[PDB]
Amino acid sequence: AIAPNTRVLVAGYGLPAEFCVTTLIGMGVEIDKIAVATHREDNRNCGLHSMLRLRNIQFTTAAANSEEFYEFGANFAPDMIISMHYRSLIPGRFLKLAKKGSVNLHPSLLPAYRGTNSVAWVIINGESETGFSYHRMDENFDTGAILLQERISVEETDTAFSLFHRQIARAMLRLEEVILKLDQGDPGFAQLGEASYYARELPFGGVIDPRWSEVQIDRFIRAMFFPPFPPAVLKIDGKVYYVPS
Amino acid sequence: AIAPNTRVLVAGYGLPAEFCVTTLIGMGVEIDKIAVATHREDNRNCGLHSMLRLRNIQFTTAAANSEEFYEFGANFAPDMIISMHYRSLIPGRFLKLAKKGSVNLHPSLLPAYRGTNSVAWVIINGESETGFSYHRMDENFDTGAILLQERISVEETDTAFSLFHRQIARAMLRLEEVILKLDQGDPGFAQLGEASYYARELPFGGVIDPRWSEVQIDRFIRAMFFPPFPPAVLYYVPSIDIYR
Ligand SMILES: Nc1nc2c(ncn2[C@@H]2O[C@H](CO)[C@@H](O)[C@H]2O)c(=O)[nH]1
Ligand SMILES: C[C@@H]1CNc2nc(N)[nH]c(=O)c2N1
Ligand SMILES: C[C@@H]1CNc2nc(N)[nH]c(=O)c2N1
Ligand SMILES: [Cl-]
Repeated sequence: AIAPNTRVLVAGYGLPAEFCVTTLIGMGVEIDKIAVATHREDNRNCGLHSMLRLRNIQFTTAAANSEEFYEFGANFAPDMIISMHYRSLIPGRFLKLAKKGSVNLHPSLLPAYRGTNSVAWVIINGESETGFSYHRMDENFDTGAILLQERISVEETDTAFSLFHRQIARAMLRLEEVILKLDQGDPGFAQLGEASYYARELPFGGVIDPRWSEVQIDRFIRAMFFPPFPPAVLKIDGKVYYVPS
Repeated sequence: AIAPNTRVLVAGYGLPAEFCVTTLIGMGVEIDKIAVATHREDNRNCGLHSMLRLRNIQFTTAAANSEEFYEFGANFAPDMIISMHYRSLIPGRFLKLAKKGSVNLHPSLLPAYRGTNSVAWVIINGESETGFSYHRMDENFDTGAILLQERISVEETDTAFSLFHRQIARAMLRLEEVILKLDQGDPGFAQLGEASYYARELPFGGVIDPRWSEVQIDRFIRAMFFPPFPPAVLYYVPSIDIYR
């Protein structure tokens, strides 16, 4: 069991954050010992936002770099911070508020696929294996010590869509164990191997390079499939076509 | 892996439904092979509705006993139906649409704690263990064949609140397995054991009887604890700590 009176601050967004809050409640963390930092109510965040209002869990939507956010953290005085698809870089001083530190879920086997769009890139690059990494947060993205990783096979029929959702689902299986590792002061291990990096931008601006091989085009089309967003674009005779995927 | 082109209708509500759709998408079920029947958008169902809108997943909020609900299922032609906290009785003729049948998640070890508010009665009644049952649905609530059960210990500090949430979390962790049972035509097993049934309201209109033992009082307090609902009353008593 988690230490009694453990104070947990969840920074997050959407279903993973809703699930994390559910998990914490299920672990017996009291409502007054849960706080959430999230973003302004969205499509993807209606679930979380309504849950927080309904249960009277304190929350902020202040920007991560704002004073209000820092005060929210400070007044709460978390023991631990759990980032569950929180979009923004969390300032180091906010992290320092939690003397048991923090954990964040990243959908790659770090230090591979640092950056964003990790699911799309894994597919673009023809990986047959990827995974997720619950890792302590340091002041930069994607760099902190690994608390838990798990491998996820990439199938030749996976899309960014299917892999993204499997990533979430599979990662949720491990969440309770991760919270316990935090609870118990598991230092985790410094990330190992060579880091790869991918830019915030949509891969190749969503545009198929005609010089790619068919295998690379197939991968890219899959990597680009993510309803409701536009699919991969093919330009022909100066004109845009969305692929059927 | 789930059979290609399997068509899945999720009848559900709130996070368990959202998690189910997420699980399906991860399993490679395409959006046009998912349909959702749910209830209106509300404070416990907006996450699901937002997902359905964002991903353009076809859905209905028609009442379970309505022609519109039936026509939604018939049009979609599910292979399987997954009920994830769907409140209402799904009519037999709707279940009949899915050749691979259905499963529903019920937060007890069926046939114990049929009915509603199972988590609160589990605590009131002093159970030391409970669990969840993924069971095929027949025409009645809570009576169909068991596909999967998992036991959950009920701790001395558990409240209706914590147990309700742990039920969901733990049950979600078995969902993928259950969907694959459905896919594979696992017949499950006929329910066996001591049936019980509890409905709706906890007794005593939330009122602590000082004749009860401290063990009874503590259980009642914990069973009544479920933000944002009022707690047990003696004046409002949200913990035994406060009670003493
Ligand atoms: N995880 C991760 N996210 C990033 C990185 N760079 C940018 N982002 C995300 O995309 C936004 C940049 O506009 C940030 O707020 C992050 O949400 C990175 O290196 N790692
Ligand atoms: C994805 C998350 C969100 N924000 C983070 N903030 C810091 N500081 N460090 C991080 O690693 C992360 N990753
Ligand atoms: C809880 C769920 C919701 N609806 C059901 N409908 C039928 N027919 N059979 C059922 O068992 C159930 N249980
Ligand atoms: Cl039970």
